[PDB]
Amino acid sequence: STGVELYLDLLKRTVSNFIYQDATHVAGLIAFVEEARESGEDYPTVAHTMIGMKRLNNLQHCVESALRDGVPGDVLETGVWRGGACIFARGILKAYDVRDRTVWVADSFQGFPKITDDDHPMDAEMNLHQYNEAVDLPTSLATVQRNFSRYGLLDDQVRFLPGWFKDTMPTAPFERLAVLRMDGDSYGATMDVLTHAYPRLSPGGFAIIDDYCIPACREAVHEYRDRHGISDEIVEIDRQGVYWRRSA
Amino acid sequence: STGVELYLDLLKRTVSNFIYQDATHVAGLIAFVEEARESGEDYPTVAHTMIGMKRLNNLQHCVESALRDGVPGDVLETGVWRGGACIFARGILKAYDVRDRTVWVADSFQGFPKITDDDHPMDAEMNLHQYNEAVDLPTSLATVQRNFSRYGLLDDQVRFLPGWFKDTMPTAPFERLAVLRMDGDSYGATMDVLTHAYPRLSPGGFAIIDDYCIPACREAVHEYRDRHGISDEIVEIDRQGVYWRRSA
Ligand SMILES: Nc1ncnc2c1ncn2[C@@H]1O[C@H](CSCC[C@H](N)C(=O)O)[C@@H](O)[C@H]1O
Ligand SMILES: Nc1ncnc2c1ncn2[C@@H]1O[C@H](CSCC[C@H](N)C(=O)O)[C@@H](O)[C@H]1O
Ligand SMILES: [Mg+2]
Ligand SMILES: [Mg+2]
Repeated sequence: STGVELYLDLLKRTVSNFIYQDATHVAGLIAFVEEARESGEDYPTVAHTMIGMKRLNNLQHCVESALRDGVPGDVLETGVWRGGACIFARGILKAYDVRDRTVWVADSFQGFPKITDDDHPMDAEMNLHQYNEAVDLPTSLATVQRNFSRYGLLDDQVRFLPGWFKDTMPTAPFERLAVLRMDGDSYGATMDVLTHAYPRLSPGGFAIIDDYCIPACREAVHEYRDRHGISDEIVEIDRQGVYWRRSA
Repeated sequence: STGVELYLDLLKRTVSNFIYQDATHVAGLIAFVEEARESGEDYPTVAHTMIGMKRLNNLQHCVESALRDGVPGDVLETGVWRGGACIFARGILKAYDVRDRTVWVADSFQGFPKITDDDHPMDAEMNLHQYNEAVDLPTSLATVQRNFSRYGLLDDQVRFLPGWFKDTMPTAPFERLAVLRMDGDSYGATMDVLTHAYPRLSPGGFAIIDDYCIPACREAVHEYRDRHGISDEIVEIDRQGVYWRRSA
């Protein structure tokens, strides 16, 4: 109805490529299937995000909620792949003409880390690194930037954090977050980012776990929530993502 | 950038698929080339229009001009292929929340006509029918409708005119046009539509010839303009399209 609604709606359909409905890579529990892209259950060969429409909608709800309710801070995604969700997020801010917040785009830009003997047992058991070729996960900072540019959204309110989260997170140059989107799939990535980034999540802000259904990740989420006495309700989004809103 | 500007801009980039940059069919004067899609010089394997960005921009200018300047009537495209330009056109109306105008989508829905002995010599010399398989031109009404749906724009303000223009135009159910977009490539298609549709083009409205560079088409345009004493300035868009604005 409003121009904002149309843009954002179109942007969602575009980053997920509902428009042209590109094939999926063959991997894990897996030709374009509408119910699969709606819920983010597939591995797109061309689309700029894999999170699907329910998680895009969630992301929109979180950012919009924040802006409306005056929650201060930036938006950060840890694990961006081709950048779609961050593109969308920069889109949301452009739509409401916000020039005081930034979208932080954090990634190895090389896919999943090789497993070390440091790594948590579960992260070792699933070796997400092996699925990198199969799902075209290694995606360079340059490629990601190009994609932003294609939507007309690459600019000084998009900043990049190339590197592993353990290295890039503790000392990253943002002061406060309104939305923290975790999409690392592993215990390590999730723990790395909750540990070093969650403290900067403004009260009122939102924490999103993209793959709560993965046990390694779920473990980290609870270990972290236990440790800090966090009891904010965990709300499901689709078949794998959840989020909570931080109270004081 | 207001929400409207973003939406329309994104829509243009989307129907022309600047976002994902699909391959071109190999034909005529012909891998994605940016300068070619900008000007509508290639034959997209996936994109929803082949007219490129300059002609989309032209289309936008014509529709916006009309709305602003109170020019009454609908929009009609004769020759829509996969529907992109009509999709965009329906988009424009949605963006400004217009519910009193319709987008008319006219086509064989089977590609170019087989050549008969009726046909104009030039249309016979060309036999545009032969390029149908090569450029995936035959596109069913159903397929086109699906595409509209994918942008969330298939609704009761989009009406279809399946058939050859000879048959569909003279008796088509629209009373007045604000924009008439002719994209048939041939003398026949152009003449068919100028003859039977142009008289309903409101004064102030716009007539767009997509293929003025094709001699058969150019012939029809002049023959028609001379016959009716039309001297409205012919303005070039890119390497092949032109348009004029109708005065009284
Ligand atoms: N320890 C770590 N540090 C930094 N980046 C990591 C990491 N572990 C995984 N990643 C990255 O996280 C991403 C996982 S997929 C992320 C999908 C994305 N949110 C979307 O919208 O489609 C990959 O880009 C991968 O390179
Ligand atoms: N005499 C005629 N009557 C009806 N349709 C015709 C016709 N001659 C050609 N066509 C149709 O006109 C189209 C030419 S291609 C048009 C491209 C389209 N405007 C875009 O935006 O990409 C083809 O789809 C073909 O099916
Ligand atoms: Mg994930
Ligand atoms: Mg043409």
